[PDB]
Amino acid sequence: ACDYTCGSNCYSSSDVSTAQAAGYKLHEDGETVGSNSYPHKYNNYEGFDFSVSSPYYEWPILSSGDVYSGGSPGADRVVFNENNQLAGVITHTGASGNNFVECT
Ligand code: VO4
Ligand SMILES: [Ca+2]
Repeated sequence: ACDYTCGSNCYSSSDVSTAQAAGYKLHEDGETVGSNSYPHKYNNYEGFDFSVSSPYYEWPILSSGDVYSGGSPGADRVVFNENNQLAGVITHTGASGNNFVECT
């Protein structure tokens, strides 16, 4: 079973934990990877009920389970805050333009 499912992608809590740890360390190092510079700030304009406070940052989580290192970031993302607290898992899948929907 999947702890989070984004579209057709299934993630376990260990997949989320692994991806967040890598995104958080680049954020502490003031480093980014990929053409779209991840991790980068996330603005909650869609109003997702996250129980952890802002600011928020997004980093790609890959269906392969590999940690993102550059190349195509896919559609899904882990969102974490300044305190390295997980806020949610969201995706561009099934959302228009560059809007997001939450993974379930
Ligand atoms: O870098 V994205 O916000 O377009 O997921
Ligand atoms: Ca996995």
